[PDB]
Amino acid sequence: IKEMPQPKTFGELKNLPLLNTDKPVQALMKIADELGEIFKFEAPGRVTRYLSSQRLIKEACDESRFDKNLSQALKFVRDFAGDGLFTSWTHEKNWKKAHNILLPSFSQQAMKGYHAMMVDIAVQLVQKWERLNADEHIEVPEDMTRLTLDTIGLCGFNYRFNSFYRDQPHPFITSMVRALDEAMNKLQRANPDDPAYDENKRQFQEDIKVMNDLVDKIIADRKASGEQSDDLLTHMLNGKDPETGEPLDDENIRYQIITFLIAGHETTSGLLSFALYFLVKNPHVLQKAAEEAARVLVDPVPSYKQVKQLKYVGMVLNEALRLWPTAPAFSLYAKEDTVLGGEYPLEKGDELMVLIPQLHRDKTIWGDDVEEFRPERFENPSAIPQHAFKPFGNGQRACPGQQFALHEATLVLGMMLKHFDFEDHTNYELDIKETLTLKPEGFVVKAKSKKIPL
Ligand code: MNH
Ligand SMILES: CCCCCCCCCCCCCCCC(=O)N[C@@H](Cc1ccccc1)C(=O)O
Repeated sequence: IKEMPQPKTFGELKNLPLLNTDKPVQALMKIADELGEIFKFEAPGRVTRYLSSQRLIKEACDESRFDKNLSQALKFVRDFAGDGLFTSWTHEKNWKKAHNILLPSFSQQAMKGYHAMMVDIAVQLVQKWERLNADEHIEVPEDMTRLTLDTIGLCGFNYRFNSFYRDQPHPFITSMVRALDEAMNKLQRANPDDPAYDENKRQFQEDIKVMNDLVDKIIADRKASGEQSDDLLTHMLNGKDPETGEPLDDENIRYQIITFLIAGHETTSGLLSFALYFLVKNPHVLQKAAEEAARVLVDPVPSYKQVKQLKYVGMVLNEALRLWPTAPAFSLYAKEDTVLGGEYPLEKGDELMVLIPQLHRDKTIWGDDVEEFRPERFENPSAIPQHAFKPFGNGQRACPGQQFALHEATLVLGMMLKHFDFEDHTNYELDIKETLTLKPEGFVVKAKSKKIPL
């Protein structure tokens, strides 16, 4: 029975000032690198434990022993995302009800239905880039966010955000990004009700009104047409949970729309951003992915079947998620008193944080080359131990949009590599921006068209 390490303390504030930063996950990664596979983190009237090893995370992922906890982060997001699927407790009635109602939105028949809509946004991306003038660059995260928001708007809610008709971000994006920012900046706050934050509170309320105003328009736009387009919104409004036999109420649908708009695009945006960063910094890997794109995508328009054939683009995406899982943490609580790792006594209700990027750098699982971008690690998926790769969370609270996100990413990266040569013309220094989620900031490239018609 061993005692956990703890990082430096600041008296009465304990460990809290260590999150006094705009890059908390990255600061916690540096702490995990010092203290190893587990550490205690204390704030006034709080303790959590940060897990970094596959040895401890495969236990934490035992659904008989631990359930999804809401971090302070998710508890702050809940102020706008409510009891939607991401910010609900497993024991709230609306969790299982929604989960039951909304999973058929992710059947293979639904995916084949979304494909054509994904191609619609992807073509708008290729055309934007084909239409640039000589020596104009691409703002990569800004453009990936144009695609991913448009794609979830169209696929989920048959709503066009028309992001590629704006040179500024969609107002929804500006309000979402600053909501997630305030959620993150609250974490570090010793004195949250200090009137020096009275502004932040009013800006947070304003940002929630924007997000709800757009929800009103999505719902009005559908109750007008009355479609039943076999999409996410159809099930939200018309699906009965087979357990309770009940449909979702109006208040829960609103939270589900907020939830699917944010979770349905932001992290896929980061994935494509990171995937393109690694490709330009690793030209052998870029060329192998570009060769696959050119050989497989023989038609002006990618087919569902042809996206399924892009194994190497898939491996690029998994490898990008290994190094920078874009939802970089999930929280758990002990269902009962139990012993973690035959070493760490935990009391019932005790919080765990899974530090996904440290997990993904566990040298006892991945070998001593953990920092290198080597998609070939994923050629043979069986060789990856249970619970080593967790970018999509765990068990029944795992990502329901996992196949959607990677189908989108694979389609769009395939089309990107097919149609352009990329140049890291600034020699970009990775700068990872944290809004709870992760994304490269200031990442720009030049794309020389290969002139392949569309
Ligand atoms: C890459 C893209 C991408 C990543 C890295 C991703 C990562 C995650 C992680 C991690 C969790 C678990 C969080 C936790 O607290 O345990 C999760 C839960 C979720 N995510 Mn997905 N997320 C998507 C794409 C992803 N999600 C897409 C696409 C959608 C929707 C179409 C989506 C909607 C969800 C929802 C809803 C949940 C909540 C599931 C539940 O608890 O029932 N998402
Ligand atoms: C529908 C809405 C989708 C939003 C998705 C955003 C969530 C995805 C990742 C969240 C991971 C953030 C990690 C935050 C840093 C952290 O570990 N915070 C922890 C630790 C903490 C301890 C004491 C005081 C404050 C905080 C936390 O929030 O509890």
